[PDB]
Amino acid sequence: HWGYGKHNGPEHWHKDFPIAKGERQSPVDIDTHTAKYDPSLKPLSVSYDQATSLRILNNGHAFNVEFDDSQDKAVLKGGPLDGTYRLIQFHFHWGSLDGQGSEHTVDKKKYAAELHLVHWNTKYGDFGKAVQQPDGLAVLGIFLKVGSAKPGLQKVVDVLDSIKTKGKSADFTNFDPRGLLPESLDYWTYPGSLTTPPLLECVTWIVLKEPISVSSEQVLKFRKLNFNGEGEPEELMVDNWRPAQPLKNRQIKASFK
Ligand SMILES: CC(C)C(=O)Nc1nnc(S(N)(=O)=O)s1
Ligand SMILES: CC(C)C(=O)Nc1nnc(S(N)(=O)=O)s1
Ligand SMILES: [Zn+2]
Repeated sequence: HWGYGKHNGPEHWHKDFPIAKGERQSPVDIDTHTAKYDPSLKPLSVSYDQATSLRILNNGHAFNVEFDDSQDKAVLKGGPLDGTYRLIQFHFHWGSLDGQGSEHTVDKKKYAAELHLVHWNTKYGDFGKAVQQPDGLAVLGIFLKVGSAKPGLQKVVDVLDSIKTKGKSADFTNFDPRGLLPESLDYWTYPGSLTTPPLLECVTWIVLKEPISVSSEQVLKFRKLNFNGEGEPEELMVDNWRPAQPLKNRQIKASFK
């Protein structure tokens, strides 16, 4: 089964998921000088005030904070998007060391981690149908650098001890994802894919320019999670990131000059 190890990591995924070598794969390097400002791009509309978190799950690849997506409670609109995209979950990708961990890079720079807030286009009714469509998902990507603590992340950090191993979940209600955003909503956007199998080419990527700061202690706690299930040899959940993929016939657009 796919993972992030030497024998099942990103270089192997194409054997089970040939789209891994497709025309709109993610992540990519964001070459800031080549991205073009698009004055027709609208400000992002992030409406998370009514978000209803439910649960946090270690799925053996990352941890997912899941939301009630049975109504328009937490939605992403505007920016490059047509229509309304409902928040379903967020998760992170992170490194074994502070110098790596992000999936997208900025002028080849790797951040310590990257947050993905996953949303699906409500015109397709459910996430499973949305992933079959070229405009099915909008993923809001936010870089993490190590510095000051992010207070809004701490409730996530503190529950990780209860979901150490693959398949463990915990109740995770009343978490406000607004506490994970940076000040600015300036962004880059391009058409891409899920960065994990099945690697479907269904994502409008919206990557914020401003990283959030998290403390070394916060990211250290991410690195104490396990890829393995309970009672199996311990494999630290680190370096669960896919490297940058060829941009191919795509232009990255910037919302800002
Ligand atoms: C892309 C594929 C493997 C996939 O993940 N499909 C899902 N369909 N519903 C989901 S759920 N429980 O988050 O709402 S995931
Ligand atoms: C579980 C389901 C709802 C889901 O969200 N699946 C994703 N698989 N890769 C994603 S990513 N790293 O491109 O944001 S999200
Ligand atoms: Zn992700």
